[PDB]
Amino acid sequence: ERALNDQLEFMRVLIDGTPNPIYVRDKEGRMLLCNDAYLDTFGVTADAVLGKTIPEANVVGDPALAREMHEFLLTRVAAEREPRFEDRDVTLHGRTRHVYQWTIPYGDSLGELKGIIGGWIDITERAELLRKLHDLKESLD
Repeated sequence: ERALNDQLEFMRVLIDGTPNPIYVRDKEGRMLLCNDAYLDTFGVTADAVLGKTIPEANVVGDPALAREMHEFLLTRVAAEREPRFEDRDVTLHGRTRHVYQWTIPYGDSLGELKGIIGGWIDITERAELLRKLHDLKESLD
């Protein structure tokens, strides 16, 4: 019984208590996990994401949520077995952010790939902090 609560406490931290967006997507593209940093970037809840996909091709009607998420995620490569890293600008809610994107594939042993762990870091958010602090101390000089 104690083993379950420790996992629950671990999930509480992983989902409600990690600052950078992180997600887990299976082989077929279904989203298994995403923390609040992921969800709050788009202002949605887990019920709108878990078990659902971010298709590579454009969906009829140009649905906004899938469109916005596609920009932050990385394309689905032909079963890649090595980490990936990219950085780009993404525009959302009238604000353009420089983001550092990453994905790590995983398997159930036996060499069998089952999904990818991924996420991104908002670089602009860090630069804004440094810029605001530098402008502050400078204004005091």
